Amino acid sequence: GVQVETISPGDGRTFPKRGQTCVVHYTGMLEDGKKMDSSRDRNKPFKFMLGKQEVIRGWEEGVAQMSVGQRAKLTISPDYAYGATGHPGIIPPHATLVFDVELLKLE
Amino acid sequence: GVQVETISPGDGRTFPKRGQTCVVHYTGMLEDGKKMDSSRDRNKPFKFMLGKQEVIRGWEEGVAQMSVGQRAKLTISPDYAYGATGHPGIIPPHATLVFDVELLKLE
Repeated sequence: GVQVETISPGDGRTFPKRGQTCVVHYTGMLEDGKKMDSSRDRNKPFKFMLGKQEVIRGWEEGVAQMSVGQRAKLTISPDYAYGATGHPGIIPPHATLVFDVELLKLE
Repeated sequence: GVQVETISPGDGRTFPKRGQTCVVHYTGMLEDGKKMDSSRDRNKPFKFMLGKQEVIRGWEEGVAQMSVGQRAKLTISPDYAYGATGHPGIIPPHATLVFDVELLKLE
């Protein structure tokens, strides 16, 4: 699963519903906090629609639990990330990921 | 595309053919040499079917020019990897990758 740990509160009432487009600022890391990719380095918010499996399960499900303006740390288990085979070349097998995500807005 | 630079020679005759299974030991890293994943960390060779697009275009197209027993440094441009979009959370946009690949055998 995905363990969500709030860093900054959102509005607590505007949560992502299926079909909407999530505008976020993320930072994907390895279990120990090793930075891999951050949309903050490009100053461009990343968009993804709920129900389209555009991102990994824990990435999306962790966000569905957040309200607009919130920023939290999402600890994703391998089964919710890239599983037992991982993504050969970039992601090793059985990898737990830690994302720092901020739900900028919905659309 | 991909640039093949031989670190160690192969037999120079046994080249991969569509359908065969390529057995390799790799180490994928970014353009500056930062390591991401290595099958050697698990002492388990990696396998992929030639022509089945089971890996990024540069990964596969480099091994197709390698003979059994050869170990080479493959410099893969962004277009032959994850492109302008990359792979959000793992690899950033316009990323040149560098793989150290060893063609252990064909099967």
